[PDB]
Amino acid sequence: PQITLWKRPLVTIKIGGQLKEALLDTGADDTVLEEMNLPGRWKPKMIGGIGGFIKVRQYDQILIEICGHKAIGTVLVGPTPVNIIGRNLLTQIGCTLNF
Amino acid sequence: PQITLWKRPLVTIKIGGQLKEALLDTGADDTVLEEMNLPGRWKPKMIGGIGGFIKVRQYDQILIEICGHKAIGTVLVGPTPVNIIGRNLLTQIGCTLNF
Ligand SMILES: CCOP(=O)(COc1ccc(C[C@H](NC(=O)O[C@H]2CO[C@H]3OCC[C@H]32)[C@H](O)CN(CC(C)C)S(=O)(=O)c2ccc3ncsc3c2)cc1)OCC
Repeated sequence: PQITLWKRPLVTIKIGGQLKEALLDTGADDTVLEEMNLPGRWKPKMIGGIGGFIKVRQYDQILIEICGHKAIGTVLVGPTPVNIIGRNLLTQIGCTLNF
Repeated sequence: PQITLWKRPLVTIKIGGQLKEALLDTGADDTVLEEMNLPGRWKPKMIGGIGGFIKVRQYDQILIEICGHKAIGTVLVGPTPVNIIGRNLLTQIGCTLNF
């Protein structure tokens, strides 16, 4: 669909079998979700944002559905203020910006 | 234009008489720019993201040209790691997300 930006671009995602709300974020290289239990192995990682660096759990090759579009890729889990879908998954669902 | 997300969506902008590179960021409510000495009045503000908050100066009714499309609105100036064009200005150039 065509999503305008007068409101935050929030969508429903399905991950690890559960529904969550997340922000489509073209300024995020990577997808970062709030603390959650995810099955699978993970490794410690660091990511930086506007205010500094945080510690996250990096889960590779995770299935995630974004408005009924399937993606499989890296998901970082940590103390982000909001669930954000980054370019690593936006590219998989074919998202582009247009003006 | 159409902007794919394989790479960070960086574009040229014109602000306060100067040219800069900035990120088109649907996850940003507001527009945040690297330190610059813009004329006029401003108000202090704190904006938060991953890693915490930064202190910024809020300037009102600032004109920015984004790839030829003009916008007028609030601009926040502070020690951000990158120039970020947020939804408050993206809406004005009619930028949408499409997948
Ligand atoms: C030189 C680089 O240095 P650097 O690496 C960090 O650079 C950066 C810093 C910030 C951004 C933009 C943000 N991206 C992000 O955090 O993405 C992370 C996940 O994927 C990775 O890729 C890029 C970073 C990693 C988001 O799009 C927008 N944010 C909000 C969301 C909800 C969190 S916002 O900026 O916090 C923001 C903007 C306006 C606003 N108005 C009111 S609130 C408010 C909050 C891109 C790059 O670390 C230095 C220590």
